[PDB]
Amino acid sequence: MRAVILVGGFGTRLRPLTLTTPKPLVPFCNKPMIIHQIEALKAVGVTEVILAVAYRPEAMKEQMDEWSRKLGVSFVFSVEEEPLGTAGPLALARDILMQDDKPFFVLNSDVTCTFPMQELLDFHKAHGGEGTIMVVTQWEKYGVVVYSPQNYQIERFVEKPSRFLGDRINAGIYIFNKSILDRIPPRRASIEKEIFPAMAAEGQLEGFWMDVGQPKDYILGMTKFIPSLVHGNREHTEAVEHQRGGRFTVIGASLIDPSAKIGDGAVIGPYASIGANCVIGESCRIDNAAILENSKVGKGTMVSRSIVGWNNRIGSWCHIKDISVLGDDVEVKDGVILIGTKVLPNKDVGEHRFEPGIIM
Amino acid sequence: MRAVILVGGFGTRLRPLTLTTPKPLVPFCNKPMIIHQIEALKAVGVTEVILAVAYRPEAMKEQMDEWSRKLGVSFVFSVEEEPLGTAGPLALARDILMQDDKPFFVLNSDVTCTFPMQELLDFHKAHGGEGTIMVVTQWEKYGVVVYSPQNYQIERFVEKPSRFLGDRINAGIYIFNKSILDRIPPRRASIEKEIFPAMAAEGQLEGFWMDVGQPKDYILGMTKFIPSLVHGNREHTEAVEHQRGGRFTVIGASLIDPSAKIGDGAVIGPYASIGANCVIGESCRIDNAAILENSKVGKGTMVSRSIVGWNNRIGSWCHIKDISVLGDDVEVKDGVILIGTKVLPNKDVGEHRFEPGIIM
Ligand SMILES: Nc1nc2c(ncn2[C@@H]2O[C@H](COP(=O)(O)OP(=O)(O)O[C@H]3O[C@H](CO)[C@@H](O)[C@H](O)[C@@H]3O)[C@@H](O)[C@H]2O)c(=O)[nH]1
Ligand SMILES: Nc1nc2c(ncn2[C@@H]2O[C@H](COP(=O)(O)OP(=O)(O)O[C@H]3O[C@H](CO)[C@@H](O)[C@H](O)[C@@H]3O)[C@@H](O)[C@H]2O)c(=O)[nH]1
Ligand SMILES: [Mg+2]
Ligand SMILES: [Mg+2]
Repeated sequence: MRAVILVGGFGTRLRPLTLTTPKPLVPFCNKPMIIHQIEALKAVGVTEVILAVAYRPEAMKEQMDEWSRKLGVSFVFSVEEEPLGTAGPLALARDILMQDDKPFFVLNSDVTCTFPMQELLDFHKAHGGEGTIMVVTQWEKYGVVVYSPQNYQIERFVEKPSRFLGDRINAGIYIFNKSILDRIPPRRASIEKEIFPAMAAEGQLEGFWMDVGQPKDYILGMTKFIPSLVHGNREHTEAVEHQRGGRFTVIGASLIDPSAKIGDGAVIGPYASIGANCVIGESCRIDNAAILENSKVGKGTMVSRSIVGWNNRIGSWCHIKDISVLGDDVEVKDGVILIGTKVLPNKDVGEHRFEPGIIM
Repeated sequence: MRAVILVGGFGTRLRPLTLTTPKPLVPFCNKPMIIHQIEALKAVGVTEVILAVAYRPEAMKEQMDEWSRKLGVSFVFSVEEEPLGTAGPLALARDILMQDDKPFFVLNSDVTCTFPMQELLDFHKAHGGEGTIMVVTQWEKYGVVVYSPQNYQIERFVEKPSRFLGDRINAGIYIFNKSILDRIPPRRASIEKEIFPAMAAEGQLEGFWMDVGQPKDYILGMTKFIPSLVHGNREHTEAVEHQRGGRFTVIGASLIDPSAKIGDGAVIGPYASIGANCVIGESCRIDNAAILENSKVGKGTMVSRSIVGWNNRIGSWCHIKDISVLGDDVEVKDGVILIGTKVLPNKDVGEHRFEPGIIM
């Protein structure tokens, strides 16, 4: 009946875009990352969502703007504990307890997946069935390796192993009972306080899954996510939007906000997202690139596999390719080629950069 | 009544384009380099032009194609003497003498200028007044430094001085009397056999001038030459051609052959030349670039300050910038960025190149 969406975190990996807005609130395709999870939780039977915000408590205004659909008015913060925020639910053990006794969800704010949230009870094992499903299944460099046999047990939990194999990792979605919040409230920073060795069956995905918290991970997660959204979002059959401005062609599926304007002959490539009020030039090429909001693009740029931040002003014949994240209010002069260079907010780029790097 | 246009030479400096056609026959703006000089000679009083062709005697067919206007049928070659071809006029001393006794012009085939060819006799000093006029006035690295006082005498003649100052250099256009061809015919290779120390008067440019024999020199000479052509060729007032295909905008003056096709929204930049039968994409940018013939360009490329050879097929969203000469029948894949890379004929480019170099 309640969920704990961990939103407090510096967002160091997605740095060029998180210098302006918290990582939960940077849009993924056309909505903020937390909004997808909040919509899934609205689909399942919960009403109140509590947020543990630490990095930037000024997300309250944006949440109130998005507060119309769901009652997510709850907001708690005293002092920076941890981006992982194990004490997050523990610091708010009183609110979860006295209102209701039902199990409470715990989710990361930078995770995208099918979001099952099944109405099936799954009362023999809470987190084992959900989160990382048992047949997740990717590189072991990031995320915790989970060793689970066919009988849904867990005995090992290593956050960042050096080389331990175990391609299965947690999806980042957890469901806990009221005993967990009362089990280990250490009152300080800790990492998820998983004491799974002690027990099995109590207390503690088939679909795409991606930890959308890094630029390349952002692009790959968008690539995996856009095809799965064709069933429900706006249902001219090549993509979600094919006629918004003039006459443009689309290759593959793409998400284009009806408020955007597209020039004559632009080629919106596979798995691309165009934000609200965005303007796209005559003969652009948006190949697996995300344009956030209010950005303007000249005639003939090819922004490919990169991210264009809010209120940008891209030049006329630029190349923004590889993994190059542009910050807020970044203006790029005509003919500038950016390849894997991250630009901090409020900068003007007039020089070419053929190697990965950072622009202050 | 006769002229000797030196056309025999390997064209090593303009190599990527001269591997297919001799340097005289590579088009400058819309016509071969020799054709401008032949037209100027036709403007002045002369009928027969003799060519000393060494590198490729296959230029005969193209000359016969251009033979309609002028009687340039003469062609002489026995064995490779020199690209400078001092023995050129000397090896054909019999034809110039017996036919006529009038002074004969001598020109380089890679020189562009105002081409005065004044009908004034200027018989007090033949080459002093013409060629390098005395007030040429450029770098001393290339060309011979000519030291001329206000009385029009030549004393020193050093082909490639190390550091001798003397910004004045010869224009490359010479006029000689019948004594020169009978003075020193050594029957072998030599360098212009200039014996100016012996004589001062009659023994033998106020305008733009450029030795168009190098890629960067080609671009700069085209830049200096197109504005001077606005008076004569085709006299919508921004450039020579402004409406040939769809609706495109032009910045500055440019030469576009009526046989070409231009897309909707292309921006033909300052001092650009488009060849016959060439096709330009929807939103290209032709900035100080020359398209030779039959080349096709996709939607949104920016070919800037570079040369695109015959029968090319440029990709859709390329960037051919800096001084990057493309050879005959070179195909470039979409999104390829070429910066100062010369491509030999009959090659396919699919990889980026951010540094000057050669593509085999
Ligand atoms: N940096 C950041 N982290 C946040 C934020 N909001 C919440 N977090 C939480 O910070 C935690 C760790 O930061 P991440 O970079 O997001 O996770 P990670 O360290 O790459 O790995 C963690 O997430 C995996 C999910 O893919 C999980 O394996 C597990 O949470 C792991 O500790 C996550 O649990 C996430 O909920 C934010 O705005 N910024
Ligand atoms: N390489 C080449 N040279 C040719 C060709 N046809 C004629 N030539 C003659 O080859 C001579 C020297 O080669 P260039 O590269 O054209 O001249 P340069 O060595 O840069 O300098 C010469 O030209 C200057 C005019 O700018 C003059 O200073 C003088 O001719 C000097 O030797 C020039 O006189 C030119 O007429 C050709 O197809 N290729
Ligand atoms: Mg994460
Ligand atoms: Mg020359």
